[PDB]
Amino acid sequence: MSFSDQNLIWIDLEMTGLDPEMHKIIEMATIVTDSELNILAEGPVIAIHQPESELAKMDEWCTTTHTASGLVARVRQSQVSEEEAIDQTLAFLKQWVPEGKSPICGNSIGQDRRFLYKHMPRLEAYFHYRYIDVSTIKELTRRWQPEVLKEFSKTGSHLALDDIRESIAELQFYRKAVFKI
Ligand code: NA
Repeated sequence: MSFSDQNLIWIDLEMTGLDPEMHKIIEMATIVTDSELNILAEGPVIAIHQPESELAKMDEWCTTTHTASGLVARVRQSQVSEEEAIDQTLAFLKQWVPEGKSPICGNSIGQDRRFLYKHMPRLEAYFHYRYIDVSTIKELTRRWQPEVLKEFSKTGSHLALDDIRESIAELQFYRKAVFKI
């Protein structure tokens, strides 16, 4: 439909921790916007099954965060592996954006990309090599005109789809508040 090589792929992952070599992906969500940030389509929101031995690597922050959000229960009940989650996500993305065209979009999205390289390289390969990191603009705004940041806030629930929606909202806010294009 609105298929375009200008569309942007937004992605957020939840993990059992901060180290791709030790930890695992437990949730993935994708959203496609057009080049003007209008949300065209939301992709699969997938809790990825992990065994207790992997959930047992979570520290207090991860355990409490992902238990309170309901994600841990969804992970335990999930019947979807990483490979199946890749398959579902690629089947969605192919309907909206051509392969290799969109940068990876989100907040501190380099961290998610590290997990993709390690655990989902077939999905990492779908992105252009560049990164659209909304937190780059956050950090520049904090230094150049920090009072701007008081006009926007986030809930930060660590539910992957809700967090990526907040990433898009943050960039929409910067478009009006700190850009002149
Ligand atoms: Na994130």
